[PDB]
Amino acid sequence: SKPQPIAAANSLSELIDLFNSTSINHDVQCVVASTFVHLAMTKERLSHPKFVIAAQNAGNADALASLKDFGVNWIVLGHSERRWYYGETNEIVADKVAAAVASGFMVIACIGETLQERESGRTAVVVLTQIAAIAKKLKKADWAKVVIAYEPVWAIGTGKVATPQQAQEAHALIRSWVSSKIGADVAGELRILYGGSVNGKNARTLYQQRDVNGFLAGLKPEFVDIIKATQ
Ligand SMILES: O=C(O)CCS(=O)(=O)O
Repeated sequence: SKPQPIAAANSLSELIDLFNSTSINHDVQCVVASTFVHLAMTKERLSHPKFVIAAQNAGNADALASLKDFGVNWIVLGHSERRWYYGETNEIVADKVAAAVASGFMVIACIGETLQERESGRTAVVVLTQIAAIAKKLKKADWAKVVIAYEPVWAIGTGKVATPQQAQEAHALIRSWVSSKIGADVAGELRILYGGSVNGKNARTLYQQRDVNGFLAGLKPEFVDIIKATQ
């Protein structure tokens, strides 16, 4: 059976109110990730015990230490625009992941191919090269602290979701590599989340696929339906 699912979100006061009042009637880890400036309020306000707060993109020893001290134990790293806009390479992302794990963080590590990479049939090579870089900086025990988020760059914010077949093919390819390079025990416990134009309507169908363990989506009222779709 699948490991514990995750639903992560990547008028905020009304939004925190809505989440706080939501009964979630199954086992799922919910995560709200936000920029430094909003962390303090999110932690002050978000009290639902099935939710944790996550930082994003911290890459400095002292910054990570400060976050942990403040009670932040999760972090999202390597998200799409980090790579295609800011210029974080596969190795920079991998180093940030290694540092975070070393500082005691649960890490949602993001990987995914661009439109051209997809169209030219290079999804597998790109995505696997990205995760291999991450794996290079980790030891086996570290994977207990890692969560993989697969997001086709062409599906992020474009309104174009991957089909269930596309998502499943990508997740299975990732899990098979983890199984063979890291170990089948690690593969079986690893959460691989899908992200990119997930909504209330399409999430539950995606979750039905063998290798989908949850979602990364925007912080919006419909995230509640995304949480419900994780079963
Ligand atoms: O933040 C992401 O990872 C996904 C945002 S969206 O594609 O659902 O609009």
